Amino acid sequence: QSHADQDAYVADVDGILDVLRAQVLERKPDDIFQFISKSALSLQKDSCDRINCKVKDEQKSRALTIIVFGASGDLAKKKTFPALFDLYCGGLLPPEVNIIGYARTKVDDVEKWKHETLMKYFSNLSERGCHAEDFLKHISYFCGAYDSVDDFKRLDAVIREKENAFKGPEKGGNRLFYLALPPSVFASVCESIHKGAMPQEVGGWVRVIIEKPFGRDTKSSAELSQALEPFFDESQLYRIDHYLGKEMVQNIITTRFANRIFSAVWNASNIACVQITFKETIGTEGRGGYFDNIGIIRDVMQNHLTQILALLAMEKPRSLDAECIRDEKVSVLKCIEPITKENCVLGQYTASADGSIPGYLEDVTVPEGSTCPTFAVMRLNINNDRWAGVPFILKAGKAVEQKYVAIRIQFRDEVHPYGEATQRNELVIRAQPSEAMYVKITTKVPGLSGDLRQTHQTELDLTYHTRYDVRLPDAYESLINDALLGNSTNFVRKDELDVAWRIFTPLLHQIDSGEIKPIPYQAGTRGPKEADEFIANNGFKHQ
Amino acid sequence: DQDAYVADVDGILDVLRAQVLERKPDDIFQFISKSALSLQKCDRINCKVKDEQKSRALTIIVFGASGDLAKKKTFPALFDLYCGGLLPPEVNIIGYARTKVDDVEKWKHETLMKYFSNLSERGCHAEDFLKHISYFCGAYDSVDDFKRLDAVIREKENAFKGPEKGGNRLFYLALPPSVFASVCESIHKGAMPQEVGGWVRVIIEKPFGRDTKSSAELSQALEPFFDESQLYRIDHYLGKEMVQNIITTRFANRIFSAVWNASNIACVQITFKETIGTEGRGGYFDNIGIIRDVMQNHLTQILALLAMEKPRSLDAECIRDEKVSVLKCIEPITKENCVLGQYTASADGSIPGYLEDVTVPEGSTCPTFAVMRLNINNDRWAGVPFILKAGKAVEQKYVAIRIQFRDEVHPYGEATQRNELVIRAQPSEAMYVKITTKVPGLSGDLRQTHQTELDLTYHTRLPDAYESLINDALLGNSTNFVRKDELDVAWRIFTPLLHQIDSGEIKPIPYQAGTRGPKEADEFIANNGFKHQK
Ligand SMILES: NC(=O)C1=CN([C@@H]2O[C@H](COP(=O)(O)OP(=O)(O)OC[C@H]3O[C@@H](n4cnc5c(N)ncnc54)[C@H](OP(=O)(O)O)[C@@H]3O)[C@@H](O)[C@H]2O)C=CC1
Ligand SMILES: NC(=O)C1=CN([C@@H]2O[C@H](COP(=O)(O)OP(=O)(O)OC[C@H]3O[C@@H](n4cnc5c(N)ncnc54)[C@H](OP(=O)(O)O)[C@@H]3O)[C@@H](O)[C@H]2O)C=CC1
Repeated sequence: QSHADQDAYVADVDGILDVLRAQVLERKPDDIFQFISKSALSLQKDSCDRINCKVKDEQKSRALTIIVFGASGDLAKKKTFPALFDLYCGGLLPPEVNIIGYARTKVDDVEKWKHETLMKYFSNLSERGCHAEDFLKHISYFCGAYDSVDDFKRLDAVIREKENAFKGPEKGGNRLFYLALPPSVFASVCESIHKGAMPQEVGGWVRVIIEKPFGRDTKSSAELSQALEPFFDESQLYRIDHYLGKEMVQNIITTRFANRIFSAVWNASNIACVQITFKETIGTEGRGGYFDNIGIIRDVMQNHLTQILALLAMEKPRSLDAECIRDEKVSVLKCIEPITKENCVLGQYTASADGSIPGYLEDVTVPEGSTCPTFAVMRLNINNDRWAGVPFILKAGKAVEQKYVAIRIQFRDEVHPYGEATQRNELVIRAQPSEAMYVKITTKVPGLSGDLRQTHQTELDLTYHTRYDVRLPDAYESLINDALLGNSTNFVRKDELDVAWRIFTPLLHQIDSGEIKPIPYQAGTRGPKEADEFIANNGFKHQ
Repeated sequence: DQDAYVADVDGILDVLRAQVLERKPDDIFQFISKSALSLQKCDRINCKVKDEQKSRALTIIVFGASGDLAKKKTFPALFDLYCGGLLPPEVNIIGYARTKVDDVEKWKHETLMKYFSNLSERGCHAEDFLKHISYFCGAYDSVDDFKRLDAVIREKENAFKGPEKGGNRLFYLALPPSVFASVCESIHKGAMPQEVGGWVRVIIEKPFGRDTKSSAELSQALEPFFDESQLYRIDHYLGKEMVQNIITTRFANRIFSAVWNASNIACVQITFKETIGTEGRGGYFDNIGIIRDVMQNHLTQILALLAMEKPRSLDAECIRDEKVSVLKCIEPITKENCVLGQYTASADGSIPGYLEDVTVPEGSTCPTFAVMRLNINNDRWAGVPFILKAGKAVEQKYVAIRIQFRDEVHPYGEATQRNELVIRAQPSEAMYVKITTKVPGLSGDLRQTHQTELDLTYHTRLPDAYESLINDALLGNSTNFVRKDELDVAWRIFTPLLHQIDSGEIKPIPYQAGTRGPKEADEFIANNGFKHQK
């Protein structure tokens, strides 16, 4: 009747206006009026319904609740809720999923917060704003304290009522808690969950996503792990690295272990050198003061590059189960001696030669005289049968010459019989600026003018090319999906974390003691010349 | 014009369909694109030869020039080299045969030019090329005729416009091997190169005997006249592209070098298939059989190059040394390791059966098909089955090497399978690996995999293999030619089996033309280490 049609009309109007507002607040048009008109007309011309529910029957047989602590904050609004929106649109959340933002910040108008704050960071609202309103019906806000027994009793009563209204076979409910909070709050809120908001005894798992930093050295990290272990075990904690995507991990694991050709050469008999590189053209972008207490090694090397190394270098796991892979990550990291300062070259970037990038020290939030490294190259030695003597080079840098993340394996040259008509084979696994995996090999030159000794180097693509170029879901979103699926492969385990800090902490101590000081390099160059000399001195050979 | 436009279109799309359906890429769209750009693809001759190739006179003497091979293949191959600028500009070509030719210019124009490839391009060059051709009517066994031939060659060598004296002489025996010893003795006594300078090389045609004893007698008959730097025993089918794929892809690369062994390889198959039968010419195939025709010679050379140890250098004779060394490790083939076939009429009668040929003796048991297992008993290959397969009148024209690597059962189990390396020569050149890869997308956990083909080279269905070998002889590169010692070892691998066959101990199983062959051959292959993909 009139009631149904008029609520539908206001709902459609509000849905359009919410998309317009979100496009205006993101695009920051100087002329709001002009912008709202072009957008409205383009939305008209664009039929958006795409949500094929693709979860397995395990996922939709029990209630699911996702609780985002710190929901008021920068990561929650800009990354976590939009990643949940993407999973929602990809059909990867249960149709009855309940999402609760939990934070201390008072919110007098929860719908406004959902439509004006959260929705602003939902990507691709031109073709998906239709789904945005549906998604937001799954989101509620609990204003509460992280350290209140009573608030967590009240939250539990809210969760239980939704769980008990579930229409599905099993009882209880699964609970995913996301700590979008400073680490200084983790121990208190984990205590609160454990006291007051664990899953109903009648059924359901609990998982807790822990955000970085996980300490800043062996002692501080172990203290945080020790603070959380009376509340959650290692099947429950998920220590997340946003940068480690499913695609690169599967390139590393499957291409080697599924195949005789690559399994057989993944060892010191065949490999001369391994480099893992994380390069950015951006600097610290006005947040230099926050970076100054972290440095490039804690920022991306002790965590992100070291996990890549463990997956690259691990022995064959007993099975493809996640904890069998994490077992081998731990085993291989224990074969690594702590990095010494003679095996490290540090840099600190100065203004780019064209003036477009100011120097690190020119940031007014950076303490005068700071020796914080924005660049590091270092050698790690893996002392076991498979890798003894193989240099493993980790390199990371801000404000260098290109944005680029890759693994580069150089194989030992076949000197005979081709001599100067061949060179080291290479295997490259790239994540940025785009995914690629390929080998560089020596092949014949076609045609009669080419005798046997005339060759060239070619790049053999190792990747499967599908019929259609299908959407790339980002690394972060695949990891939240992994946590929902109960797959801990790409998350750092408690023992794994401790071994990794013990590889890096002596070096970090020496840096903080002043024992090694960064070399200036202009923003936009490769970094210090001493770093490329170091790489050349540690087994790498130019093409 | 429009019905022809439609004709052109439909033709392009026919080729693309055949191309796409042979490669079967999952990315149909981009394969179609690049193969279309590829299909998009006269003129005077630029010389491509080295300065040393044109430093001396060159005479090419084709014995048996009256014959089927000479007119249909040898002279047209020389024509193709001439048009490609691979023959030195002043080359002289002399046909020598017993047949009286009262009128040489007409023999060249009505007989020889008929079989030249009329690529419409080359056509402008035929009368030019014919000016390089003369004819000597003589006996193969006459010393005096070869002295007379020598005087004619000298007159042509002395016309050379170049400082170097003398002349290089390439003699081509397009004759039955029963005449080879006669010709070689006559050259030795009558027409060796001038003493002031020049080499002599002699291309010898197959069959190189028919067993160890007869082959050794032929080699013994020729060795008083020419040594192994002068004799070129040619195999028309062994193209330079396949050989370079075999040698360079392995030995220049750590990745392939390290897995080219029994620790990593489960099975090796070398296969030569044709859809044609013996084509009414079965009478002279009948005393040869498929094993002598293409397996003891062509497939075994491929095998030697695949299986050899690393040569001391890439020099021709270091490679031939290693071909000899690995052939010496091969056990003589047993009758239990050989399945024979003989083709009957196709199911639709389109192809008549082998015995329906009137030139085939009734009740012939000649094999048109054989699959066999060879054992290479050395450190690199012990335990690795090497399967050779050749067949007439089977289901497709196809020539390839297929290497299957040992499966990695752990940890992927049923989500992986054997890797493969394929090196294909027919119907077109290709070289690719098959490995297990991840499947892109969030839908695919670690166990969701795909068997992915990775093309190193892939060409669609340019001097051919034969011309490239004639060029190799002119360049003095013996790599792809079977050496005297190599030849003897190859016959010793095959001769016990061939003798058993000639005494009836195994007999061919019939298979209809157009089928794969006898079902027992595929049973044998499956029983000897080969596994089906997917
Ligand atoms: N792009 C990013 O921002 C990245 C962040 N991380 C990590 O994710 C987590 C969240 O990061 P981010 O959102 O930027 O951090 P914020 O500084 O924005 O804190 C997030 C929320 O937590 C609450 N908060 C802040 N300080 C305290 C405190 N002492 N006690 C209790 N609550 C506090 C606040 O919510 P309220 O006051 O309403 O309770 C705040 O809005 C951090 O651990 C961060 O290191 C790592 C990956 C990327
Ligand atoms: N497509 C083909 O024909 C293939 C054949 N071969 C081999 O090439 C060589 C030539 O092949 P093909 O042309 O078919 O053979 P032919 O039997 O047709 O011999 C070619 C010429 O040699 C002469 N000839 C034949 N028999 C004798 C004989 N007893 N004594 C002296 N001369 C003889 C004849 O010329 P004349 O009487 O004028 O002296 C004949 O025209 C053979 O060794 C063959 O095995 C291998 C590759 C392919």
